[PDB]
Amino acid sequence: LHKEPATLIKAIDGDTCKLMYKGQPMTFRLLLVDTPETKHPKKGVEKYGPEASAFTKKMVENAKKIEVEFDKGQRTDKYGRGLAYIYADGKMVNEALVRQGLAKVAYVYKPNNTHEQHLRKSEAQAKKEKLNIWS
Ligand SMILES: Cc1cn([C@H]2C[C@H](OP(=O)(O)O)[C@@H](COP(=O)(O)O)O2)c(=O)[nH]c1=O
Ligand SMILES: [Ca+2]
Repeated sequence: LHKEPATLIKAIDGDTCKLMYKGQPMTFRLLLVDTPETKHPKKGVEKYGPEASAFTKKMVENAKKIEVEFDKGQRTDKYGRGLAYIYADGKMVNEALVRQGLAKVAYVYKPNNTHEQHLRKSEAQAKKEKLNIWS
């Protein structure tokens, strides 16, 4: 895996954002995780959804540097969203959210799962501490 620079364009929710990547604006969806819905009517505003959005927004807007790290499989999902691990000043947003109990490890599709065990150990810790989603 290799990290590449990106420039924040707009934070959308806990797990989706818009970034300028390789010269063009693209919406990215965080790999291996799922923050609660705050948009789609079929799910409604789920608990911790607004919390997850806020955590992400703060984290990416206050960063000096943002980097995207694609995994080894497909780089986009069916909606044309970039699939990656996003780092804010060297800290992985995907893991950060899981650690706070603001996201669950989900959508584990091989071979896009390099950081699965890392994120899982952080989720176990959040559960163990009964944080947010786990309370
Ligand atoms: C994170 C991720 C999401 N997705 C898909 C699965 C879901 O499709 P469906 O929309 O058919 O359920 C949707 C979940 O994203 P959201 O959490 O943004 O909804 O995006 C992938 O294709 N691969 C992934 O790695
Ligand atoms: Ca989501």
